[PDB]
Amino acid sequence: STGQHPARYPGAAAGEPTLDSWQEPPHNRWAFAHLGEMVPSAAVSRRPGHALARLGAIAAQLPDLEQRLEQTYTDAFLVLRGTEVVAEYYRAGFAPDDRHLLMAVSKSLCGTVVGALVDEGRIDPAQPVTEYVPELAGSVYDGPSVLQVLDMQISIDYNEDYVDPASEVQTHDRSAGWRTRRHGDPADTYEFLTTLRGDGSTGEFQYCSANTDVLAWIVERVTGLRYVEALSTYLWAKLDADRDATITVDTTGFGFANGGVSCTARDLARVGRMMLDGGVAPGGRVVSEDWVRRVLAGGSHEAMTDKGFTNTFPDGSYTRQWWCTGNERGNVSGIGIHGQNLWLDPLTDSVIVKLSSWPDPDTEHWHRLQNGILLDVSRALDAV
Amino acid sequence: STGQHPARYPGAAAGEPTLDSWQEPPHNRWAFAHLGEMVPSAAVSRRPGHALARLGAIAAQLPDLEQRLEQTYTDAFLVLRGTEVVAEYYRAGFAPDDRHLLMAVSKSLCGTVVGALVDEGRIDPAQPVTEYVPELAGSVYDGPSVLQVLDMQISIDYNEDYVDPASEVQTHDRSAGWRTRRHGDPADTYEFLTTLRGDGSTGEFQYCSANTDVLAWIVERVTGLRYVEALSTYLWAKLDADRDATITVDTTGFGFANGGVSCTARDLARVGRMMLDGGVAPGGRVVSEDWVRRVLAGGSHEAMTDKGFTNTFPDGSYTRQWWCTGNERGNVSGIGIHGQNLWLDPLTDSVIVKLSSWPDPDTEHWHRLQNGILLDVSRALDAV
Ligand SMILES: NCCCCCC(=O)O
Ligand SMILES: NCCCCCC(=O)O
Ligand code: NA
Ligand code: NA
Repeated sequence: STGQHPARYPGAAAGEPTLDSWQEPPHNRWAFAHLGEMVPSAAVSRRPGHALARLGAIAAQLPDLEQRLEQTYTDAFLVLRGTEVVAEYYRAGFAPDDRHLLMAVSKSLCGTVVGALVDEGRIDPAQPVTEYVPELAGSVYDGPSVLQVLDMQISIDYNEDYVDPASEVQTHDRSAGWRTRRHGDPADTYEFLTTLRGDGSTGEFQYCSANTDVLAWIVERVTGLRYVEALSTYLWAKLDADRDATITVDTTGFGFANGGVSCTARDLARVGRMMLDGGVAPGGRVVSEDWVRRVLAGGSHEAMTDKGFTNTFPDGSYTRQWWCTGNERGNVSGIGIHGQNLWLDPLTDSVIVKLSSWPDPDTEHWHRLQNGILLDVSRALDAV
Repeated sequence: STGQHPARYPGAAAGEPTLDSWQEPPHNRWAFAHLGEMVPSAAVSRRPGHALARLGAIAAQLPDLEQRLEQTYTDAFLVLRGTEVVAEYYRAGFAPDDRHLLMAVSKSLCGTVVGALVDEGRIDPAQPVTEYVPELAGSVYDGPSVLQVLDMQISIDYNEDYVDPASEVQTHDRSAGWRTRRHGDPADTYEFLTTLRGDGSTGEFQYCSANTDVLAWIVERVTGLRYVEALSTYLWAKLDADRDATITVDTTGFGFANGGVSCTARDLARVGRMMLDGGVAPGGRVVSEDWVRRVLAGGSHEAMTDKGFTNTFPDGSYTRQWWCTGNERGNVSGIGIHGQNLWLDPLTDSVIVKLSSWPDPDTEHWHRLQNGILLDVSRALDAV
């Protein structure tokens, strides 16, 4: 029993519709207008072959930039300095307005939605997760605070080894529809989360994608809105974005908050712009000045024991779904496997978006190359 | 063995990627930019409750029109007289730019793509299906001509009883991903089509959705393009449409040509405009003047023995994926279950689009009400 969840549509029964009932009334009225949410679908282009490189000024400072982008399997790259796009790159086959999977950069967007609700006083990070999701009692989420979920400081028996077929990460994917279901798997993401356990210890950073989905669940319970709608209402609809974003959903219509969002590079940059603007977007304030300040300030350094991060960023940390480098530039970034970054460079009031498709999800090699590019581009923006 | 099929992406192996391999290289580069084709996904609106009724002039002639539209579960309704939108209606909850499933109206779009290839001489309707799809040898499609598929004049052991769980129509849905798979089901739509049989007779009309998917298969073999791309290249991209259309795809990426297309009402009207313009669209000629003339002329009346159609349209017929009323106005229409119509009224140079969600897929009751509305609106457009 996972309790009350936002109906797929007004008046919809729990879990309706399913792949086998969407053609039946009363579900069909909603389904006929949102079939992509039920069945895999392709776009039939309204528009009738080569990479687009417009690395503007930074090109002079970084002559081999395009080659470096190709070497890191770059699909879309965009640099926003202030309110101006000063550099752009799109691989052959990927249009400037095409959307790209954000993977874990999605987490930073979810944390933003949580921050908005904290500002409204609908969520108190000091409160235990169970204050909002009682059904998580008896699980590893029984005891920890919402802030500990936000900062990922909960010890959990969860193997985030993507390529490993036995890990909890694969089960998470199967429960959400990212992979084929196996007999006995949890029915949906909510159920999967309730199966998680840990030794009860907290305080130390442990990257776990389940944490973000718990945040999305909390968002749904406090607002009564499907996470998909909450993500739009509290964030996307206030960005004056060029295109809607998309998010994969499981069989109940629950969005894969931890990593299923897709959007254009230019629109993702609008999220960064909002962060550098103290939490304000064209459509209104998204989060408070305080929330943004706390994100830029970083999390507890002592909690950050991930050498995969500290080897490059010794004074790094993590807080509210954002990775904080703690470097001399105060860089903070949303990160997603296979090379996704929503990189903030407050010094130059710039945002760097890099959406890629490395063959591997996470290796020292790829991160070394990628971070080298992000840091070089950031420095190229400094006054000289 | 169903032979060669267009790769999901350049260089992709047969059937790749699958739900279990899209995160792996080299598939991920394509998948990260088209995840909706692999996993059900929802739109995250970039925009921040009541029906919109703008029945313009025809309102005076049809005072109870809005109520009649509500009674027929109308989601979107649009009347294009010449090049001008003279009447519009959208139910509460459905925006003017929202897309709606077309069901079998999709068939008329597929027939249009076939017509384009006939004009190019890449398809000869007189040729047997096996001339283009040899793998269909041994099936009910071994012997009939492409034109017989176009006109649906092939006797097939296929129960098109949607609500019936044992029918071939349900198996068709499961093979394409519209319903949950059962153990033993064909792997994809191509395989399903090869399992179809019949007594060998032809000449009499038999509405069968499998026919359209065979047409789409032929389209792929003659062009080398995924049907999804062919639908864009030969039709959608030439309409100067406001939005892309979408089409559900099966596990191989094959579009559900017989009924999985979704688009806005205004854009669907552009297809009708093209038909009334002799086959020409803003982006170029879609089909020949001759093809359009043949569609408007109708098919063999003797072949049309469907009382569900002839009771209302005694001189009606069917040809090239279009229903021809044979009425005094020469009305022709694309039709899809649950109330979808792309209705052509050549007399007034008008197109009527009605996208609905009747609780039932097909009953005399709903068709009586729906046709009454389409005919009344058509007559309201006559000069007086
Ligand atoms: N389990 C699917 C991948 C989720 C995203 C994880 C990440 O980007 O770190
Ligand atoms: N088997 C799914 C429905 C296909 C559309 C059929 C029709 O609209 O006539
Ligand atoms: Na806040
Ligand atoms: Na033609």
